[PDB]
Amino acid sequence: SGFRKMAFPSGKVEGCMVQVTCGTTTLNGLWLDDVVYCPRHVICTSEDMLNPNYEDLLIRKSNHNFLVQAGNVQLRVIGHSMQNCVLKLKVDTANPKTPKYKFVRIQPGQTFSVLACYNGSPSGVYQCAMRPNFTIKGSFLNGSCGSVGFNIDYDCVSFCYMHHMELPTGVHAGTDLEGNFYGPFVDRQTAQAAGTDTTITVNVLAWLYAAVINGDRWFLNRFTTTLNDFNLVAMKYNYEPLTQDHVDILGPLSAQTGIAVLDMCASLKELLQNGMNGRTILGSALLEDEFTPFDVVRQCSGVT
Amino acid sequence: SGFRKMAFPSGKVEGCMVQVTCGTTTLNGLWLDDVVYCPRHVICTSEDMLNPNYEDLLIRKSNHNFLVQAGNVQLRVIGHSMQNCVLKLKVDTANPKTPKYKFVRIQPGQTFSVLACYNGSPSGVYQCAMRPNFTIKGSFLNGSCGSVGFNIDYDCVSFCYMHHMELPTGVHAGTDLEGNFYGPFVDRQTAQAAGTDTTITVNVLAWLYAAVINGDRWFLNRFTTTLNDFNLVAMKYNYEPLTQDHVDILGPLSAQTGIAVLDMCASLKELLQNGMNGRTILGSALLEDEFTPFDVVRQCSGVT
Ligand SMILES: O=C(Cc1cccc(Cl)c1)Nc1cncc2ncccc12
Ligand SMILES: O=C(Cc1cccc(Cl)c1)Nc1cncc2ncccc12
Repeated sequence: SGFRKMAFPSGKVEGCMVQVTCGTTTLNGLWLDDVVYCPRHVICTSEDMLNPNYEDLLIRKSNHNFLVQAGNVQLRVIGHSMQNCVLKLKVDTANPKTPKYKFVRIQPGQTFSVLACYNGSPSGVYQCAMRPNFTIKGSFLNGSCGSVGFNIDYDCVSFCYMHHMELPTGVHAGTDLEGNFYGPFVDRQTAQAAGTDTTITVNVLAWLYAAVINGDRWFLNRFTTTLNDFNLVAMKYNYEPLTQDHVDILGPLSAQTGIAVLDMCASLKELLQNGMNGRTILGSALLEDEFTPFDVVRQCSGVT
Repeated sequence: SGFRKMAFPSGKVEGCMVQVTCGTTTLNGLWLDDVVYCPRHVICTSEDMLNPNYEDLLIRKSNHNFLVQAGNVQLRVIGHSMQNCVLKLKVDTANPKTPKYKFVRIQPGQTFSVLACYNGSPSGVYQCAMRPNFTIKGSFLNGSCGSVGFNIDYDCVSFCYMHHMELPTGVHAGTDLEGNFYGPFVDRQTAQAAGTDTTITVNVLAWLYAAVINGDRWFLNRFTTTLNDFNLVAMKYNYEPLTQDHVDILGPLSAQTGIAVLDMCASLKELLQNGMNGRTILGSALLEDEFTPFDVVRQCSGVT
């Protein structure tokens, strides 16, 4: 028993981290097979960041300008190319520590682990969610760019995020491993609207099921609701509208606890309308939305 | 910017995890050099757990009864010995992935990362604190025994915890790597008093400094307090009494923010007396005590 904001073991990803330096800028790269992936803004200077002409900046660079170091050993760059907002540096050596991997584009509301890195060296690992507005509330400092987000299924690492930028609001933006930004963001030093965020309803419900499984039951009530009625409350409290597809993915947790999804919705409705009244659920005094239904079953069943 | 419950990268520890089976029981072992460490209750059956005579149970076992598997390869056991509540299985092969390591006994209130494992396979990593009452509020299921807690300083892993038991209250108990339990616990299936826990005051103060560094400042007030006055409030709210040694370790954060430790104590006093009034600090609606002053500076300075 017990429920924690658990991240995937980071070993398979640590073996892929490298340092990439171009000119005076240093950030992290991801070395998979004979390619190193990194944010294209490694080619910029501070005078460029207001609105960089990336095509022109990259034309001034040659393979030998990209210094790639894996720990203490230097990698030889034999090609470079820009794909969207990422650079792909072909190296003459395949990473011997390349795990089985995929590049995936995650949906908003899904979760992943981040391995925060500096100078190609891992500093820490944490779990987070891609917000419905395509931002992440991470922990990153200057030099963390190029750190990646991922999920692991057995021996396969599915890379879903590469960190690029911190918006003036302190929230984080990045790309998939093909260099496409999640959300409307551009890799420029400008104020950029993130847009209205919402709470991930399906994840809050999954976490209420985790709470029941792990002994916290004070919030269960004698009530039920409908999708329509619950969605009026979700509207009022800036929660994502619940659909039958969300009810369907909550099936396993509903079967495990014997609590019908709509009955759990009625508990969530009462907590939204009345608050926690000074009480806690799984060590939290707010409704947590960073655990998906899959995360709850995985943590409550010990998948390795 | 941003502040997360960050765990150490687990790679160095993943390389040490093995499966240990004795009779019908399977749990995790830690393979460092030519020794595998695991909880001694691997030698028990369910009939033994009420009050096992470990000495007698171990006398019935021979080296060949301990099956140790590192991934898919079997390790040859050439010796066994019980030290306190751990077994040390000498194997004929040094773990090639042994990192630089130490065995340390952590103090209550200090934090560490846990690599939860099942059948010698890592499942997830999370950060937690050793409670003042020597329990941990972890996330562990049946088979997680033998999972370890650790801290990393550059290339050295300091192992501080090995998981042994879940108390009937759902909280966790374990040992240092010499097999000494933290707290009064014994490795028996009995109800065992954990004793009064308290909130780690120095860690709450460190997290309030982290909040100020990362932009959350609404809780700062026009007041100051003394150690004596603050400790009367700490007494009332079941917080650890603050000492000058705690004020001294908060020095760096006080210098960084320009907020005198006693001024931050006055903010903590007001939050204890008035609550959060429906507001949050670093995404939490309660006062967080799982970040030490060292953790806050490390996360806010990007140590790798
Ligand atoms: O945001 C940037 C640089 C930057 C500026 C403009 C556009 C792009 Cl694509 C990249 N770097 C950081 C990332 N994450 C966190 C940070 N924390 C502090 C300072 C810097 C951070
Ligand atoms: O507590 C035990 C077994 C046990 C019983 C009595 C004494 C000792 Cl030293 C060990 N194992 C578990 C550990 N952590 C978490 C669990 N969650 C569920 C079931 C079992 C768990």
